[PDB]
Amino acid sequence: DSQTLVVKLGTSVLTGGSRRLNRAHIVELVRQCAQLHAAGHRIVIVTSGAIAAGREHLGYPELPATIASKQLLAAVGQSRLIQLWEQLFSIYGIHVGQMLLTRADMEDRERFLNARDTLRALLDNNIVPVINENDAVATAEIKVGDNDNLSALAAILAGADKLLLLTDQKGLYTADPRSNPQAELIKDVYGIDDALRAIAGGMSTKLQAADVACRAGIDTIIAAGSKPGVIGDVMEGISVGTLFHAQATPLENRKRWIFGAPPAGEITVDEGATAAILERGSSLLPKGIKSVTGNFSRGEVIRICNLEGRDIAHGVSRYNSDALRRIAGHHSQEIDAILGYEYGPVAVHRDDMITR
Amino acid sequence: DSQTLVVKLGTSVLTGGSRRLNRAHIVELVRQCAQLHAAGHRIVIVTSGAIAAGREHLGYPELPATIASKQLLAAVGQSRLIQLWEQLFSIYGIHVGQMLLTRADMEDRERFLNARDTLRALLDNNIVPVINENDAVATAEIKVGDNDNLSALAAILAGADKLLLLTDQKGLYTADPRSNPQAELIKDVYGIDDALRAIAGGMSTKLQAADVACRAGIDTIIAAGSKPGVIGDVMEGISVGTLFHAQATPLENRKRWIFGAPPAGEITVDEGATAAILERGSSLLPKGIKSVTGNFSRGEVIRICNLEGRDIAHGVSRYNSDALRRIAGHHSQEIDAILGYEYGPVAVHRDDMITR
Amino acid sequence: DSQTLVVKLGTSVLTGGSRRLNRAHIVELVRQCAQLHAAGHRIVIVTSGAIAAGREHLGYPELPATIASKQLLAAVGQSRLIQLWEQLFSIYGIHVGQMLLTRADMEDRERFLNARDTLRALLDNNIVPVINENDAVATAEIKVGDNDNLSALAAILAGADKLLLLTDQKGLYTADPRSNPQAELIKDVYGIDDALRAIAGGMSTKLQAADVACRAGIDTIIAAGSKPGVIGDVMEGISVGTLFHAQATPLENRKRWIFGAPPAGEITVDEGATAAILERGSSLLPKGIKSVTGNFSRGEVIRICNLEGRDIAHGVSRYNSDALRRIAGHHSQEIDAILGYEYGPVAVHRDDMITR
Amino acid sequence: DSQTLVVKLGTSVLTGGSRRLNRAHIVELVRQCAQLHAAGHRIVIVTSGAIAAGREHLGYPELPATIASKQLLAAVGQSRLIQLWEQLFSIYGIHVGQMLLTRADMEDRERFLNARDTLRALLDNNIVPVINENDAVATAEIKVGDNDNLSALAAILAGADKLLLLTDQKGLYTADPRSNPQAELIKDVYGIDDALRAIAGGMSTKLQAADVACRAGIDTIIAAGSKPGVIGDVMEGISVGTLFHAQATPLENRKRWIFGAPPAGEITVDEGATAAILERGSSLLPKGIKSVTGNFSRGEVIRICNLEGRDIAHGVSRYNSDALRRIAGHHSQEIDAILGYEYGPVAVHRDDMITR
Amino acid sequence: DSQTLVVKLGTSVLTGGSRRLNRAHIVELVRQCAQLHAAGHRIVIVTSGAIAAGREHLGYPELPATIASKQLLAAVGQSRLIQLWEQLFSIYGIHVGQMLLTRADMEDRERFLNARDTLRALLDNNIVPVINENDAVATAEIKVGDNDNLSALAAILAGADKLLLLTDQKGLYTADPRSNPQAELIKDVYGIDDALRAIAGGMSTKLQAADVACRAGIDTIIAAGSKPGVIGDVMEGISVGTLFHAQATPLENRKRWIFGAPPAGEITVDEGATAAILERGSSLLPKGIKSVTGNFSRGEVIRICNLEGRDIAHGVSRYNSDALRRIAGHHSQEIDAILGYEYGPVAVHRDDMITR
Ligand code: PRO
Ligand code: PRO
Ligand code: PRO
Ligand code: PRO
Ligand code: PRO
Repeated sequence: DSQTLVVKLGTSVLTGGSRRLNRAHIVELVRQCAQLHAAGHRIVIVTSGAIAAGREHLGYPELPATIASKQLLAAVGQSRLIQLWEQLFSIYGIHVGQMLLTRADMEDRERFLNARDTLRALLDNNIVPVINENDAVATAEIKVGDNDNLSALAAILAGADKLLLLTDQKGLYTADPRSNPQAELIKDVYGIDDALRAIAGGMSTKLQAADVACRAGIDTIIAAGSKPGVIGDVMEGISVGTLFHAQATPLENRKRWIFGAPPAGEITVDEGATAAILERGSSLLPKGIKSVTGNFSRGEVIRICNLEGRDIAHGVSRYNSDALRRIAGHHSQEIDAILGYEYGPVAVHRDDMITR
Repeated sequence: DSQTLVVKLGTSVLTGGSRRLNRAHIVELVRQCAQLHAAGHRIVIVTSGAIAAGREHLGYPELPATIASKQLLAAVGQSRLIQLWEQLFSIYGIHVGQMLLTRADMEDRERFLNARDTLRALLDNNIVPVINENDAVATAEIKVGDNDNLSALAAILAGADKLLLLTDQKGLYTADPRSNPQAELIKDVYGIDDALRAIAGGMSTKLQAADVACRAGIDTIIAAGSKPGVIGDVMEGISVGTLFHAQATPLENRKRWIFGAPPAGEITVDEGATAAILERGSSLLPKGIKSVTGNFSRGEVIRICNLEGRDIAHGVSRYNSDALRRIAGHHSQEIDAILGYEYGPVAVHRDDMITR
Repeated sequence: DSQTLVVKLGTSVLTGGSRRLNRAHIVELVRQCAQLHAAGHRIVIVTSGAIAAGREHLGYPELPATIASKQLLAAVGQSRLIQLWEQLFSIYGIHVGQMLLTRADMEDRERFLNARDTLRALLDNNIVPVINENDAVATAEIKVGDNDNLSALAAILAGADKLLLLTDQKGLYTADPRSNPQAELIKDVYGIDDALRAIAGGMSTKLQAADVACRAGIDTIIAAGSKPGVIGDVMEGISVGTLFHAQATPLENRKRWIFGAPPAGEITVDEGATAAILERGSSLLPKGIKSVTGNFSRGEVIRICNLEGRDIAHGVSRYNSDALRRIAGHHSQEIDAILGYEYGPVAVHRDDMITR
Repeated sequence: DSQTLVVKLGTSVLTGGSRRLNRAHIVELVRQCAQLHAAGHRIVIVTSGAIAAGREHLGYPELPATIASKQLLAAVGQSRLIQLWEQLFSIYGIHVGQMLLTRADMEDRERFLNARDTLRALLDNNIVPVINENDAVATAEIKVGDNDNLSALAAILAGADKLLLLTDQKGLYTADPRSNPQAELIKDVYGIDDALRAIAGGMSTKLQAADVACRAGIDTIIAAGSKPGVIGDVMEGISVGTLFHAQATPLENRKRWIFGAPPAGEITVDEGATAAILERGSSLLPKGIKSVTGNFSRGEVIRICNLEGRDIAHGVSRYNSDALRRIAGHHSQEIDAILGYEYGPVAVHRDDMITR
Repeated sequence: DSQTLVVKLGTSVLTGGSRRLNRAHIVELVRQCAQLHAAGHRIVIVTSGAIAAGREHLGYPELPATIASKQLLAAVGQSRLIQLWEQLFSIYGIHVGQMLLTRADMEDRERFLNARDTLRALLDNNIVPVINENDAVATAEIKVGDNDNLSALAAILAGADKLLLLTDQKGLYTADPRSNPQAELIKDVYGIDDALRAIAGGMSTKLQAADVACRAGIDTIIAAGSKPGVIGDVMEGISVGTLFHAQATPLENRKRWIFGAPPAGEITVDEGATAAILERGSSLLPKGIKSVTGNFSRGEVIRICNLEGRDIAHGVSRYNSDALRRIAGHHSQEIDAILGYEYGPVAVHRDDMITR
């Protein structure tokens, strides 16, 4: 059925090795993405090339060879890059959204929940998210990587099924193709070991991204951007590059997410909502909450118990402690009236909750 | 001579109170800003209206009344808003750079230094920075404020001389103008008092922003965006609204910045660089550094001591501890060869240093 | 038993804060009102949203930001708003009548009596009156208030027992709920004081309306429109928001109405009608009138004296001086033949008369 | 060129003598009106039949034979009447606005200005105003007249060129057509004499309306509603009924309007605006006003002088005294900033001024 | 995840036993359906009550007691019924489509495919299909059943997961509830036995519909329309009436559909498309077709073999034999050029194929 694919396109794929973005290759890839999008799939694009767009837009000026010059070029050219993406996608009647994320945002619980919420909102409305790194405050991908770890983090955030990394090479080779005439492309890989890290070598960052994505239960595909119909075959299942299989299930990833750290808060729930959670496996509404203990923000993991005090679930909170205390015992429609804002009608969602 | 002005435009000023952005008012304001820019002044723009631009771009769809819907609209419309700013400013031959900042970024030392570096790079290249909140990860300004506190933070980050906030009203009135025919506009304010807070009230967020900016040594002017030539009059010195005077000097703000927290590390400096720092008050080059103690990141405040151990200065570090250790004792031209990147030829700048 | 409730719905409640009217919320409120109506209660609705309905009907055109544009939108959308109310109420088999009133109409005695007669005729025929401001001639509520004072005037005109105002917030808080976690909702209020005005602040117009209604002997409840079953709970007596108790009895309000101004005229009454007025306290028929002095219109307060000249009552006149002179001494069944119209068989009603 | 026609349709024309509104005749008349509207003319419709619509909608119930029953029927059926008008006009792609006016509103200066403003706004946007009497507060037209004087007042308010009254008779006859075989239809009338009032006689109210309209400089045409193409021929100039010629010019009417009463206020104007008013005959902007004397509301006649004190003009004021004092000496764009609302950029319009 | 529910509402549920449709009950049920629709489910409504709407619209005339009178009433009132459904659903911002189906249409292969195509198109675009019987040509449901078998056929056509029949009774009872105090509602039923038909008895048609639906692999729920939240509980899984479990899987139903009759035609397929069909299970494009044998229409079952003549699949054809012959061997984008119309890019869909 419907699937989620995260396509990562580097600077070499977008420019083709030249000093300018090659719009013909990008329009071919956009055509493939639109073909997939029309069939009901969800597409997330992690892009680079803001520095190239800024350099072209400014007339290729002479700047100091420092990080600040790259930050300036990225700041000037992020607008041009997103404008190009929107213009190319509007040919096929598709809208494009812009998200600027950093690793620190992914590490923060509240920021992670906010980013996941806006990404889900974009995906539910048939809008393609285009994701880059915020180069104003973070300079990690400028120095090394070129949005490689950002792609893995975006795949984890989007709940993707596949992560396709497009590069200039065809994939992973057992030996050097030039030196060894018998060197062959590796078809499937089950776990990254020291031998693969040694044979791989520019390909180290992609290997780290693949390891991170596969440890979270996402299948990674390293392929060549110039191969015709690469995105469509990746979605269908045809082998086009190197395939790294998921080393875990999504349930294991959710277990690690919930139980990685001790709960930040403690909430008590009446009998009816306890029965709804246990027997029916449904979400937790603010009506059933009786007491709120602890000082925690939105997105933190809290412990849900019954009136007797027995732990019954662990789940992430969609509201911080103060809002939960203020809206406890009320109906959903009143939440906005109580707070002036609304995150949704549930306090703890069922997909973010693990029953103990 | 040349000064720095930060102009804050809310959604009410941009849309004129209507459904969509009014480009005539924005083009008049851009004309005034370009007139100031051509005279050698530096202009920073803090703006809103990404949600309105996104709603107009998407055809005004029907969406749930949640925060995620506003995040989606902001993501879709940030590109359109920056496109509008770029197109309006290019009429006068001015380039525009986009920066997305949050309060957490300003609080963090490393992110603050990165953002200040990119803003300075933009300003020294005759590029107008356009600053908005990163709505994907932060929702503080969506709920309340409309980029009011962000304006003060950007004024502090840019080292601005004036912070002008454009609103619907003409300024601050002692009494209600409708009820009291004798009510008059307050011209000058020296400090924020409880009586001023009570009589202010929509203006509470502007009052907080003015207090924050004035405590940092920046004059804050609340004026009406519809006043003809308001920006030029503000920059020249003509009374146009309510003016809040700085309650501190920039030197006091630098002292509070440096000495607010204990130093994160310590670095020893040879006799030549000690004489340069003390007698001449110059920046600290990496060649003179002899040792590095502790683990600190870029942007943290460290203690500069001499060979005898007598503390001589306190200053923020342009490199983290590891890079400082690697490039200690080397010439500046080799920095990029040693690290793979360069932040500049100085380890601690003279304007970031306080001599003890 | 049967009671009169006046429900005031603002534009925020009707549209949900969005661009267009939200018919689901209005249908829920109409369901509650119909449930009350079927039980024998009388319901009066004061509404807004003519401008929003007109803007939606016209295709959201681009208009000058003047008062005349809002007047045009209200003129276009009043018909659509009344159509929506009629269609929603006819689901439950209830008819809807439209009344357009201004403050000047309420101030005038004759127009007040005409409007009260219309409202009473509507209420005795199981027809729900829907009251809005006549935006063609009056602009007071367009600028500020949103039919808040008009709600109090309609409650006074209808002889209502309760005036419920639906807003976005839950009611009145002693402290700011966001800033102070210990802030709590005020349940009951006995009189409007300066402390209440200071802590209230958007709610100032509601405070003025509550003061006006309570000075006339009507209990005013400020509640949230999104609260489930708020109308039924209000009518039963359950606390749902902030309650302001009546500071006068309806008898005191009638005394203030009758004796606020000097009588406009004097009429002499024979012995039989004098005995009916004094001993039995019945209405004054035109047959008993012997003379009419002065020139007054319908709805003015006049002095009823006996043949000996001793003043015996003060009451409002259902006919002007000329009609009273023409129909004096005649039977009530022939009023229409003499005048060409009939206001009823009584000259002064017993509930509009105070016996001296 | 373009003209303004006010069509008055009574209950007999709309119903055809039956108990229900005849939609075929109304659709024919609407077709003629739409033909005129498409050619660039401005059409204003003064209508009746709210009581008939209310009677039909309620199932023809049994009600007391009083004025309050007629007010109830009008309140219920005004919505139905305006809905019918809108539905019939939307066949030809024309929108319809609703205005409820009374004679007291026309007699009041501020209410007259508000009504004229909303009518002009409706006419400028290609919207047909449909005008009836507010039967909730006024009962004059219910008793006698059937919107006859209201039509003359609406023609005066709209600045119409022609007022066409449609009835069942063909016009005015010299003698009784049935008794006298030589009785002929009067083609033209120049002033109403006692002989005309005697020969006319149900036709007295139409004669009063024609006299009122022609005394204000508007040509009146009394014709039969069933005559094919009566509206088009009236606009073209073909004789179809009785024609009453204007007894005055519009300039005389404006002179009477300005100088009917002593000025309510006094304003002083600087030299530049004085020169603009005198030699150029332009409107008066708030920038040129120096002082404001007196307490007057919007729509009142005030005296405009120069700094020397010599009277230079008399004109109606678009703002009341307090607003004029608050916006005196400012620019137009700031008006909305100062007052919170705007009536337009001119304090006194050029078409409302008489130069002394 | 997302599910498909077919709700069947009889005349008794819509009218409540009276002579008119009860819009309050229908609006409650529509509110529940809209709540389900907003959550991503697909809702199909099989309705009755066209005769009641026609009787009400015509004023309840006197007609002969024949079938033709019922056909007349249904023809007049189908428009009114669909208008009522659309008006009630537009409160929640949902569109409604109208389909008139008969049993003969379901028995015909081409008509079945056309109806399934339009139903799928309506469901994919978030439009609620409202289904009734075409009473102009078919009179089966008029005589007996009241859209009971039509509901089962619509559930089979829509590929629904649940079929909920709403009636006035609470469900199926073991004995007569009034005669036997111990009579209890049957909770679950696994297959219809002669004992069930004997105990059931007006409930025979519902039993036949449940048997037909469950033999095709659809769970049936017989419940009471007046029970609050019956639709939501049915979707969730809460027991609210009598539950008839599916006696077969959807795969068995597809096997019966394909292999019920001998194939109507024969088509040969090249090697590439044969490989795509066999080991990948993909749809059959017109490019791979080599030869077409037989005379069959669209929707018939045909046999797909390879060039060697070995049978490889059986599937229903989306094009008739002539169109398939004309578009054989071409690309998909030129189907419209060749034929002048298009049914889609696949000759045989993958979900309609059984691989031999
Ligand atoms: O967009 C760019 O070009 C830089 C490099 C990767 C992250 N930001
Ligand atoms: O751009 C906007 O509209 C929102 C509000 C301020 C920050 N982001
Ligand atoms: O109906 C409206 O929208 C305006 C505001 C209140 C009075 N008229
Ligand atoms: O509309 C009607 O029928 C009444 C009579 C004229 C004025 N109002
Ligand atoms: O709609 C109706 O009322 C008839 C009876 C069921 C099928 N058609």
